[PDB]
Amino acid sequence: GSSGSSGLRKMVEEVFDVLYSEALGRASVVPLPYERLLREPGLLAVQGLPEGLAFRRPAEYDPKALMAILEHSHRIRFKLKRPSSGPSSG
Repeated sequence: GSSGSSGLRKMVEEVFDVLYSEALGRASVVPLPYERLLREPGLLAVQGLPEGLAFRRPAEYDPKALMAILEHSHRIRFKLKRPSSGPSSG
């Protein structure tokens, strides 16, 4: 089918998901239930975020933010309550 088509938020919409799934060590890319993760920060803490921002939906974020997220993404790193996070490769 289809899924997104060039979008600042749509670009990060997957990032957070990927990163999350990466830390989760899953096979498929799962979504990021902010409404939840937000409630409990201890459950999953977001690190390596784009300075001058706050962990929140990719939409809620600002315009330049998303751009700073996709740019700072290289830093963006998820942290699960459980130790030993699945590294990308490096």
